[PDB]
Amino acid sequence: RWLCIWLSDQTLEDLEKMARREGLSKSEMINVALQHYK
Amino acid sequence: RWLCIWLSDQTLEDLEKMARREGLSKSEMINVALQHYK
Repeated sequence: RWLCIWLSDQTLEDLEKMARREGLSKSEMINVALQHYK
Repeated sequence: RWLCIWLSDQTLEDLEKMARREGLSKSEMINVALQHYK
């Protein structure tokens, strides 16, 4: 699904170091975040 | 910021018990996910 929400710089940037190092993409970064949150 | 990406089920939906139940919102759910993603 296509999701649009409020994630600022500190978090978009977040999805740069994580996704990269993780081999993930902006979405596969964010999907993952939800599967390992908490 | 406004960001649109590809998140399928069991995560895009997962943001219900992690957001509502947690008092969070679609964004504060997803932002948060990034802040505690492992």
